[PDB]
Amino acid sequence: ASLYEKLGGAAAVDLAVEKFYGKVLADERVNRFFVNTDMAKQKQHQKDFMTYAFGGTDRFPGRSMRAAHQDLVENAGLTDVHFDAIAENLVLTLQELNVSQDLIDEVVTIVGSVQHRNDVLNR
Ligand code: HEB
Repeated sequence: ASLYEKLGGAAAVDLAVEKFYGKVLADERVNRFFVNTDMAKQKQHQKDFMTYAFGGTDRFPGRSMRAAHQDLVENAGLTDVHFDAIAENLVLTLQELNVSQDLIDEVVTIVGSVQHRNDVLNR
């Protein structure tokens, strides 16, 4: 049930991620947050993020997730419209790989979790 088991190829991950990353770069809006973090650790984010999309609940007992994201709401004025932004980009990513909509619809559900979202706003 590992990521590799889903794609069945390592490189597939390099490109899959590279595609998203390249897109996240164009959006200088969300980049405002990646100002403190370096470009090195940044990529790692798009990796663990693009993973949780496929329901990679391997290990995510929150707790730290909140605090980690909390440091943001402290300095950066994070909001909801922000989550919908990065979330959309992902949708356009799967559209480039020529993937049916029905399949892309389920993906939205996974990330459409109310909890994960509530964690961002920290409440
Ligand atoms: C929603 C799918 C989502 C998840 C699951 C997620 C997960 C992480 C994890 C595991 C880290 C690493 C924490 C650590 O290693 O200590 C992480 C770091 C950061 N994240 Fe996110 N994140 C999710 C969603 C978002 C959204 C939306 C963000 C805002 C654009 C966002 C930001 C960040 C940032 C800035 C970091 C780096 C924190 C740091 O330690 O420097 N994440 N995220």
